[PDB]
Amino acid sequence: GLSDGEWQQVLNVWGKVEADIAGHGQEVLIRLFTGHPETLEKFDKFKHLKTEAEMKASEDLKKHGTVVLTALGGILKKKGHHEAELKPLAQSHATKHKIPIKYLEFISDAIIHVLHSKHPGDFGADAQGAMTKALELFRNDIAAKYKELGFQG
Ligand code: HEM
Repeated sequence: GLSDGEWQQVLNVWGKVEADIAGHGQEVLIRLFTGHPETLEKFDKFKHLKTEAEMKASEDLKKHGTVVLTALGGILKKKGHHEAELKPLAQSHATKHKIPIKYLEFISDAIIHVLHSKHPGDFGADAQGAMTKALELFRNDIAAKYKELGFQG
């Protein structure tokens, strides 16, 4: 669905995320977890964390922050030819972590909140359009693999 024009857009904005990955990673997860509290319970690793504060204090959260965004960057760099790297993830997210497609919706809303918050004024209408689009693409493909595996429908 995306044009090069757009992918350029997508990879420029990713350059902001890369300057401080554990930084963007931490806030993504915190925003996910606070706005959507039910999501925290899918992690036996973070479930203990009631407060936000307590969350921001967590190096383990930060370290996950970095894994999550290191994996997406990888997909994103691939400009849609990502069957190779998304196959593994759709699998583990479906059958083992048992993460509903709607929680991937949420973190996608989260990546966008976080970029405005942290980049107030240099993440324009075009880049937001492009960022939205590659995150939907990521999502539509997991969705295809969830259907297959017959997980939630
Ligand atoms: C932006 C999309 C996401 C990416 C790229 C991603 C990436 C990853 C990676 C690479 C791992 C470890 C490798 C594996 O176990 O497959 C993982 C583990 C996990 N994911 Fe995700 N994730 C994403 C979204 C989510 C969401 C939205 C949830 C649920 C609310 C979730 C739940 C989990 C859990 C519970 C683990 C296991 C961590 C542990 O126990 O060490 N993931 N994630």
